[PDB]
Order: sequence, then C-alpha cells, then structure tokens
Amino acid sequence: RLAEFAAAEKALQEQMAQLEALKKDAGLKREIEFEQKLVGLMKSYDKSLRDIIAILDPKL
Amino acid sequence: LAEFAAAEKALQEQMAQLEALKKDAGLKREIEFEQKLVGLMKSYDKSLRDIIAILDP
Repeated sequence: RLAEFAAAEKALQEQMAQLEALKKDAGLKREIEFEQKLVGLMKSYDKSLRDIIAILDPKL
Repeated sequence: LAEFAAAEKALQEQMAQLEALKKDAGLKREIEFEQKLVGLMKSYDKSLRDIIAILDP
C-alpha cells in the first residue's frame, strides 16, 4: 500500500528525466542561435573577436 | 578659369560636409554594433567568456 507511493515517485522521477531532455534541446537551440546571431553581427559590422574584447573589456 | 574656381569651391564645401557626415556615421556604426552586441548577450545570458569560448575554443 506504500510501494504505490514508491511507484508514483518513480513515474515522476521519469517525467523529470524527460523534462531535462527537453530542457537540454532548448538550451542547445539557444546556444546555436546566439552563435549564429553573433557571427552574423560580426560579419555585418566587420568585427573580430579582438574587437569584441577591445570593446567590452580591453584588459580582461 | 575663375568659373572653375567657383565650381571647385562648391565641390570642396560638399566634400567637407560628407567628411563630417561620414565621421558621424563611423561613430554611430560603432555604437550600434556595441548596443546590438550587448543586447544579444543579454537576450541569451552570455558573457565575454562565452564569446571567447565560442570563437576561440
């Protein structure tokens, strides 16, 4: 009568697993759009990585 | 010839004006880049670290 709370708890632990799979796919999606969006801005303004560092933080 | 000095001088006046507009345009282009860059880094919660890592791994 308790190994029915124990099993419910396993079903949730599984849905938690699927959420994290989904979460990681979104994360990855967002990483690739940043990467593309970054590179495309750098291309349009003719900016290098050194330029970016120069702009945001010359001495790090 | 002093007709070509009137035309010459109006051409200079305009080159001056363009040189001025082009300085402004460089400044503004630089600001746009930086504002866009920072906007995108905020949208995606990215830092300079992350950028260095993506472009120079």
